[PDB]
Amino acid sequence: VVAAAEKTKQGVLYVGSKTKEGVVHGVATVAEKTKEQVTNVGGAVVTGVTAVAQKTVEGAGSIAAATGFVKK
Amino acid sequence: VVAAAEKTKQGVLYVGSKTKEGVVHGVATVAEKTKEQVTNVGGAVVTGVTAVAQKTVEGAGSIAAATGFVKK
Amino acid sequence: VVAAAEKTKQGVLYVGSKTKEGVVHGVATVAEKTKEQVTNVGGAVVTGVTAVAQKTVEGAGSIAAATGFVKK
Amino acid sequence: VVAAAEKTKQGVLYVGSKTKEGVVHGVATVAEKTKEQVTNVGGAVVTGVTAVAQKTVEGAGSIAAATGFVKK
Amino acid sequence: VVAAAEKTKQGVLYVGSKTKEGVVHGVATVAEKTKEQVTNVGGAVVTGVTAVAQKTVEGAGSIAAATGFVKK
Amino acid sequence: VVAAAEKTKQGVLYVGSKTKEGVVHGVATVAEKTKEQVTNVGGAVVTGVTAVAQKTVEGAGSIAAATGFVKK
Amino acid sequence: VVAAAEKTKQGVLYVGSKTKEGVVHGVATVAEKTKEQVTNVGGAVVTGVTAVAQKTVEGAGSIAAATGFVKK
Amino acid sequence: VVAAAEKTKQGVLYVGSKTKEGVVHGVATVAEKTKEQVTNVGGAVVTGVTAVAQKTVEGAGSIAAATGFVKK
Amino acid sequence: VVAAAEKTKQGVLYVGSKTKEGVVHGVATVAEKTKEQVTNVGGAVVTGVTAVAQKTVEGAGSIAAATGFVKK
Amino acid sequence: VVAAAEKTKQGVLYVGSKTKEGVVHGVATVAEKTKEQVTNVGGAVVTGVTAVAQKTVEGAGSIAAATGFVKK
Amino acid sequence: VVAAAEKTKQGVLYVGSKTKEGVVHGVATVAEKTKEQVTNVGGAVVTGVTAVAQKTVEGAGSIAAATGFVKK
Amino acid sequence: VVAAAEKTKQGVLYVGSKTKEGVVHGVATVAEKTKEQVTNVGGAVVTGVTAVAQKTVEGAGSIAAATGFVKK
Repeated sequence: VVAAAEKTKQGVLYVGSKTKEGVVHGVATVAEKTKEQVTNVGGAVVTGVTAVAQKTVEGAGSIAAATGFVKK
Repeated sequence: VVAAAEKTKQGVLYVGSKTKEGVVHGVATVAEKTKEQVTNVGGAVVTGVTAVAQKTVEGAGSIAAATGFVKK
Repeated sequence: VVAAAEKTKQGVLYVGSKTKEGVVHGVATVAEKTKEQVTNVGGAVVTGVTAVAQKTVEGAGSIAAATGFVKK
Repeated sequence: VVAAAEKTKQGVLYVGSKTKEGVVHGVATVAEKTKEQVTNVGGAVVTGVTAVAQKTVEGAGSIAAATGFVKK
Repeated sequence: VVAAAEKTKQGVLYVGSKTKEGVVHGVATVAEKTKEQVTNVGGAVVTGVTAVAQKTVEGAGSIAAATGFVKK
Repeated sequence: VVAAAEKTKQGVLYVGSKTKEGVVHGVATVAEKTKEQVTNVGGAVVTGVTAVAQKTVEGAGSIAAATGFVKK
Repeated sequence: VVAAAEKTKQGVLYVGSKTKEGVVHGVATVAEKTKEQVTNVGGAVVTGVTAVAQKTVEGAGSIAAATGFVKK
Repeated sequence: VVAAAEKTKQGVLYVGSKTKEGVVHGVATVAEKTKEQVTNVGGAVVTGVTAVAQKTVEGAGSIAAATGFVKK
Repeated sequence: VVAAAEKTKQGVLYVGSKTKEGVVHGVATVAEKTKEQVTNVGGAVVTGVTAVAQKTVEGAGSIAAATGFVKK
Repeated sequence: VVAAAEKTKQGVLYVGSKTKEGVVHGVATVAEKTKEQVTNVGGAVVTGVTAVAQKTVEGAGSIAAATGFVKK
Repeated sequence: VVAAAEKTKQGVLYVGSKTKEGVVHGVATVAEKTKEQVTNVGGAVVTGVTAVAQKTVEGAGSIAAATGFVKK
Repeated sequence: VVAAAEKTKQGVLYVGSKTKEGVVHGVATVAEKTKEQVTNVGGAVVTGVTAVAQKTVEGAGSIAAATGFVKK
């Protein structure tokens, strides 16, 4: 799990939201009469009513994520 | 799982949303009378009513993600 | 889990949200009559009604995250 | 879990939120008649009604996070 | 868990929030008739009604966090 | 858990919040008829109605945090 | 206009309404660029979303109404 | 306009309304650029979302109403 | 305009209303650029969201109303 | 305008209202750039969100009302 | 305008209101740039959020009202 | 304008109101740039949030009201 990024050197961004009674569920784990529940989050969970990402990377940007699940 | 990115050097973006009673579910795991539940998230879960991504990468951008599930 | 980033050198960003009765749930783990519950968070959970990320990376930016689950 | 970042050298950002009765839940772990509950947080949980991140990284920025769960 | 950052050398940021009856829960662990509850926090929990982070890193900034859970 | 940061050398930031009846809970651990409860905090819990962080790092800034939980 | 009523002496009533977005207009007079408008009401205007009249008359009941319009 | 009523002597009433966003207009007079507007009400205008009249008359009841409009 | 009522002698009433965002207008007179406006009310204007009249008359009851409009 | 009422001698009433954001206008006279406005009220204007009239008349009850409008 | 009432001789009343943000206007006269405004009230204006009238008349009750408007 | 009432001889009343942010206007006269404004009140104006009238008349009760408006 190797990530790399390098940058060498030698307008209008409009979002308009007009909602009414907005119900958002990002990650849900619902049950009844269980014995074991695991919610293993290792990435990126973004939840919103107006979820906006503008100009996220303009240079060197790297993300390295790793998640495991071993029960044996 | 290797990711790499390199950049070497030598307008109007409009989103318009007008909703009413918006119900959003990104990732759901619903059950009843279970014994084991796993919600292994290792990537990228984006949930919204107005989910906008403008000009995400304009330089060097890399994402490396790995997820496993071993039970034996 | 190795992340690296290097940068060497030698407008209007508008978000408009007008909501009413917004209910947001980022990560939920609901059950009834369980024996063991684990909520292992090791990434990045962003929750909002107006979740905005503008110009996040403009230099050298790296994120390295690792999460495990061993039960044996 | 190694993160590195180096930077060597030789506009209007508007967010507008006008909500009414906003209920936000970032991370929830609800149960009934359990025996063991673990809420292991090791990343970054951001919760808000107006969650804004503007110009987060403009220099050298690195984040290294690690979380484990061993039960044997 | 090693993080490093180095920087060598040789506008308007507006957030506007106008809410009414905002209820925010960052991290919650609710149960009934339990035997053991652990809330292990080792990252960064940010909770607010107007949670704003402007110009967080403009120099050398590193964060190294580690959290464990061993029960045997 | 090693963090390092070095920096060598040789606008308007507006946040406006106008809320009414804001209820915020950062970290909560609620139960009933338990035997052992642990709230191990070792990172950074920020809670507010108007939680603002402006120009946090402009020099050399490092944070190293470690938290454990061993029960055997 | 003479009304008379005399009375000499010697169960389940269920109404169930379950609507959604009901718009009712009983009596309307809409115009543009007039010289004279008259709304002479002299009877009985009943307007509702659930307009129910149960067991209105069980004794002596009389209604006498007269309405005129003379312009010459 | 004569009304008379005489009475000489010698169960379950259920109304159930469950609406949502109900807009009611009983009597309206809407115009633009007039010279004279008259709203002569002389009867009975009942306006509601749940307009219920149960067991209105069980004895002697009379109503006499008269309304005129002379302009010459 | 004569009304008379005489009475000589010798259960469950349920109304249930559960609305949401109810807008009621009983009598309205809306205009623009007039010379004379008259709102002559001489009867009975009942306006409500839950307008209920139960067991209004059980004895001797009479109502006499007269309304005029002379302009010449 | 003569009203008379004479009476000679020789249960559960339930109203339940559960609303939210109720806006009521009984009698309105809205205009712009007039020369004369008259609001002659001479009857009975009842305005409410929960307007209930239970057992109004059980004896001798009479109402006599007269309203005029002469302009010449 | 003569009213008379004579009476010669020889249960549970429940109203339940549970509202939220109730705005009530009984009698209104709104204008702009007039020459004369008259609000002649001579009857009975009842305005409320919970306007209840229980057992109003159980004996001899009479109401006589007269209202004039002469301009010549 | 003559009113008379004579009476010759030879339970639970519950009102429950639970509101929040109640705004009530009984009689209003709003304008701008006039020459004469008259608010002639001669009847009965009852304004409240919980306006309750229980057992108003149980004996001899009479009300006589007269209101004039002469301008010539």
